[PDB]
Amino acid sequence: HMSYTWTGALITPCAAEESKLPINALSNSLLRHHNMVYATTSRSAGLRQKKVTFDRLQVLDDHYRDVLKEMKAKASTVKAKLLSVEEACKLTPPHSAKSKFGYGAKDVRNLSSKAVNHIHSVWKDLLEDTVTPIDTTIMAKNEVFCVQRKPARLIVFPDLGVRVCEKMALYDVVSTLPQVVMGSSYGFQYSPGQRVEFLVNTWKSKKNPMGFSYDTRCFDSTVTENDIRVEESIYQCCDLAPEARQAIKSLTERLYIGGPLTNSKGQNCGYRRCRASGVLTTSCGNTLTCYLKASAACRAAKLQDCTMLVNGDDLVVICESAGTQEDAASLRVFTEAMTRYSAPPGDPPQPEYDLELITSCSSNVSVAHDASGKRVYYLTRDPTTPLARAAWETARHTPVNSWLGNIIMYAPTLWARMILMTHFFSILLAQEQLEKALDCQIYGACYSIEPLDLPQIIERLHGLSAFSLHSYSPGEINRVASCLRKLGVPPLRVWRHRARSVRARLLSQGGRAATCGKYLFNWAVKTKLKLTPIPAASRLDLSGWFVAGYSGGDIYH
Ligand SMILES: CC(C)(C)[C@H]1C(O)=C(C2=NS(=O)(=O)c3ccccc32)C(=O)N1Cc1ccc(F)c(C#N)c1
Repeated sequence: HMSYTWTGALITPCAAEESKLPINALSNSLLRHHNMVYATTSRSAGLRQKKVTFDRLQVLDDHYRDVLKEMKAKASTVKAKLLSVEEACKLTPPHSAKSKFGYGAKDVRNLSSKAVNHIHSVWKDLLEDTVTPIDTTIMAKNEVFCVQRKPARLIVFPDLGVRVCEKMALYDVVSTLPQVVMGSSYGFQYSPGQRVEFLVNTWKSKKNPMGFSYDTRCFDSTVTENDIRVEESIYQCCDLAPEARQAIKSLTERLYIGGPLTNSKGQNCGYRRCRASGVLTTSCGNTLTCYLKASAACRAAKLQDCTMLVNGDDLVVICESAGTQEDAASLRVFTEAMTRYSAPPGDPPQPEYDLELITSCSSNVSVAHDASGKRVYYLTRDPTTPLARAAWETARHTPVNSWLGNIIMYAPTLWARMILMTHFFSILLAQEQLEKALDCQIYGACYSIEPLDLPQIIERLHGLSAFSLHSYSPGEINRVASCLRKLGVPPLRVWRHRARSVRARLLSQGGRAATCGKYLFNWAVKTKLKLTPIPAASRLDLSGWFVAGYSGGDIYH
């Protein structure tokens, strides 16, 4: 029961990889300490392999089977359809890794018959054969961080023809089943506004609130063949076409349970018997499996009135406190149960009696005040990683714009409004690229977004209070400040000053550009405008957003 076995062949890059922050004319206006920012490369893949390779033991008790029976009972109420070749093709990102069989993501989106002819044959092969392990490519992720140095994460994904077949069999299931099985506990149904509402409401619905986040060590690595067969048995409870049942059975045996790892050069690196990071079912399976283990571990622990919020491997529990030592006892039991279930912790959990101190989906609840003085709650984070990545994206064009995703999801935050919006609107102005659509990743799915729709997207995700927030908390204001001192970012009076400029230049241009200046930078002037609902905002089609997670699922909406 080893997560992985290795041949000794190295995980190879396909293009050269920069580990050091690229510098341009713009870099120093955002960040001075360039030595603090790095990107992970293949060079560290060996250390990741070490970290993720271990023996899993799993001990499964009545709590585990009682929760699973309940989950399957809900799964039975789900009906899911097959997607046609065309539908699945249209879900393929333009930028998506090309097929080994001589065709690419754009050929797939075009419905070019060489692509579609292959896909039909991969599909046919899935129905006929249910035993033959499907090839995966193993690559090192290039992601940017601040030093404190992390090894590259491993992405494992099958060929583009298989990925389109996964969509035909399972897109509708992984879109619809998780909300039916987990109800309000399924995190990816929530906009950031909806998520802060659920957390705060959940917290207040307790007499004596206690909550903790649960950090599983390398959760993909802790997922067993058992866990992956249990997931397929949940999928199989749905009312499915028999062609769909056959495909899900085949993809489970041949791809999801495990299979061989090939590097960029086409050499054999070893064998996987855990979760693939890069398949359609990674989000949904992690979320189901985390919810099953954690739900059963709650019952073991005798946590009273448990509310859970689960996003893939990211887990928050809020429950009734039974005093501090009782709570501390509960959490150790909780941890023993998760360990037996093969989800041992990274940091051991800590009970918390202040909601603002709980981190879940890399975010904490904080509080500011809107126009009318009224307290509004919002999600924020330490902005160290988002700014490190903004620095890197200032000097290199990346196909996913972390800064755009971070503006959309953290729009109400001091740091997103003062730094990210100021910095990136100045760049789009100087290049006159306000009207040029950018790809960004929300809950793993890729979206093409026009920056000039940002005010409308922000009203819909967060409400109009996102444009009027002030009197951020002492503790939020400190963490922003300490991060700027760390990264050598200019102070927030410099950003206010810059934003007055950007605001002025955006109003200059009228149309949506003016709206952007009105709404995004109202905070920068003291003689404030009165901000009121945007007309084009309820025209925006935000169905597809906050339905489901698709991390590593190759999904474009
Ligand atoms: C755009 C980014 C900033 C990356 C966003 C996101 O898409 C994921 C996420 N994407 S994922 O599908 O890869 C995944 C898996 C597990 C946990 C989170 C995520 C994430 O954690 N994010 C930070 C986040 C999440 C929920 C929130 F309400 C708020 C706020 N306010 C902020």
